[PDB]
Amino acid sequence: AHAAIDTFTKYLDIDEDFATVLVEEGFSTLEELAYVPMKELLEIEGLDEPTVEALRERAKNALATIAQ
Ligand SMILES: [Au+]
Repeated sequence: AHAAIDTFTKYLDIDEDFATVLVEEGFSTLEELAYVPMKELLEIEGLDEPTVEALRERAKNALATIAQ
């Protein structure tokens, strides 16, 4: 458990356990969480649309913040 998990945990403001699930599901960057079609994110266990939209918003805000 390294870089990718730490990024999701810190910038998406979620628990490490779920950040770990994201990596196991094949995700590794904020760009993916923010821009990949929702239908895809909705395929991972534990996620429903409202939460996916919240995570996408956080991913977008994180990218803007990091760019600074
Ligand atoms: Au669910």
